[PDB]
Amino acid sequence: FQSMKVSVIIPTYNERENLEELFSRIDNALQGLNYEIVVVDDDSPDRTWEKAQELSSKYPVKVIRRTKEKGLSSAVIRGFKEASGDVFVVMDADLQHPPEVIPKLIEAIKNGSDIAIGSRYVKGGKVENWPFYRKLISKGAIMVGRIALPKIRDIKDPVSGFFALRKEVVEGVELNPIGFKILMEILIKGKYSKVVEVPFTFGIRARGESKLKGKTIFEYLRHIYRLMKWEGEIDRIVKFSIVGLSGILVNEGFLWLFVNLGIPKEIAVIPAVELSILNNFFWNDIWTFKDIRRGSIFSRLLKFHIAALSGAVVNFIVYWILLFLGIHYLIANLVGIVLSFGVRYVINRHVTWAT
Ligand SMILES: Nc1nc2c(ncn2[C@@H]2O[C@H](COP(=O)(O)OP(=O)(O)O)[C@@H](O)[C@H]2O)c(=O)[nH]1
Ligand SMILES: CCCCCCCCCCCC[N+](C)(C)[O-]
Ligand SMILES: CCCCCCCCCCCC[N+](C)(C)[O-]
Ligand SMILES: CCCCCCCCCCCC[N+](C)(C)[O-]
Ligand SMILES: CCCCCCCCCCCC[N+](C)(C)[O-]
Ligand SMILES: CCCCCCCCCCCC[N+](C)(C)[O-]
Ligand SMILES: CCCCCCCCCCCC[N+](C)(C)[O-]
Ligand SMILES: CCCCCCCCCCCC[N+](C)(C)[O-]
Ligand SMILES: [Cl-]
Ligand SMILES: [Mg+2]
Repeated sequence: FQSMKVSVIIPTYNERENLEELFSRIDNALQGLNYEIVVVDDDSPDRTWEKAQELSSKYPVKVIRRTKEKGLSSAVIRGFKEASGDVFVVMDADLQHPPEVIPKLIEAIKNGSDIAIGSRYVKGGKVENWPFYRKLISKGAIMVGRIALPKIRDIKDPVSGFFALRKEVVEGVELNPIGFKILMEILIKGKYSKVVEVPFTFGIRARGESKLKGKTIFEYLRHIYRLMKWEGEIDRIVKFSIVGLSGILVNEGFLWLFVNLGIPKEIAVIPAVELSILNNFFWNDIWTFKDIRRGSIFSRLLKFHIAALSGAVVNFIVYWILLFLGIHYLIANLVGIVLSFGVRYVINRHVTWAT
């Protein structure tokens, strides 16, 4: 069936010795199929391009050398432009991504998926000779993305450099050239209705230096922020804060009104805070999250109370921990309120108004 064309897009910087092994294993994996290899090199101080062309004698290789541009994601964007296939396959050149699982990726695509992700973290997925710490940092960084970007909440390895997609997913789509995690750009901005993750083993690099470890983490966080903006999450967070501010005023307002009407201070606090919660739910339901209301309004009201209570607990615990660590009580209090707001937003975004 793969009379349809497959383009294997490979970004390279100083990837030399690996090419011979790479192309060999790729060809054997994709034996007899209509495929091309598209190498995108940013004028390596390295011979290859050169080695690439030479294997063009034996392998269907298209070589793109760019002198004006640098960057991993930028190269992949270039690959999409230069590729002529119906299905794109993106992978590294160092054999950490095994060419032998490419058939499973394209098979998923033929079976009806728009994107097939080579994933280290779904059932079956593994990583080879990783220290436990590095594995934590990885899944920890991934967790941040899944929570901050609800669209990829259920993706286990959204930062993978190894994936396949129908050309339709990214044609007509403007992808941001900055960064490394091109898949995350695609998951957010691409056109698709079905993604699957396919387990594989992230193997040992065989030969050559590493060019990205570690130069990725704070870029990754700025990438997340750009995507939060794009998704309207930043907008929701600002509106949520504004509502939250109004709630503080409403709380103090009723507290004053109640005690001056002959109601004891430590009795008046209860209706005052509950009214502030009701106030906060109301504006968030008709403004902040108006477009993603589901089910009964009472069910949302109850979930909102859970988030509000969770916020108060986080605020309490954070404050005292910081006080025990020797932090000034005003800073401690500030951080408590900020983390409370953060937790309340996350719980309301993922539970009260879940998507
Ligand atoms: N074209 C291009 N390729 C890059 C760039 N940075 C990294 N790569 C390629 O991306 C692939 C994976 O990079 P690698 O160093 O193995 O990342 P690591 O697995 O985290 O160590 C390799 O084939 C590199 O050649 C870049 O700036 N431009
Ligand atoms: C879960 C939140 C992700 C952390 C965001 C890290 C990037 C912050 C730097 C981007 C600059 C933001 N700003 C407001 C100055 O434009
Ligand atoms: C807390 C200071 C920040 C200023 C924001 C004050 C609330 C702005 C509400 C604008 C919404 C009005 N409108 C018509 C768009 O619904
Ligand atoms: C469809 C209308 C959307 C609601 C308009 C904006 C509601 C903001 C109400 C809270 C702001 C109160 N305060 C004190 C900050 O001005
Ligand atoms: C059964 C005891 C309940 C203790 C929990 C107290 C909840 C405090 C909620 C504070 C939120 C008020 N405000 C103005 C920030 O919305
Ligand atoms: C919705 C509750 C608000 C009702 C009226 C609130 C009156 C505002 C407080 C007036 C001044 C209070 N204080 C302590 C500064 O004197
Ligand atoms: C931010 C937490 C500090 C709030 C101070 C007042 C707390 C008094 C108990 C509030 C109980 C809230 N509610 C609605 C569950 O009753
Ligand atoms: C991991 C949860 C941390 C619990 C924080 C414990 C707070 C202890 C505060 C003690 C000071 C208050 N007081 C009035 C009893 O002195
Ligand atoms: Cl709230
Ligand atoms: Mg590598």
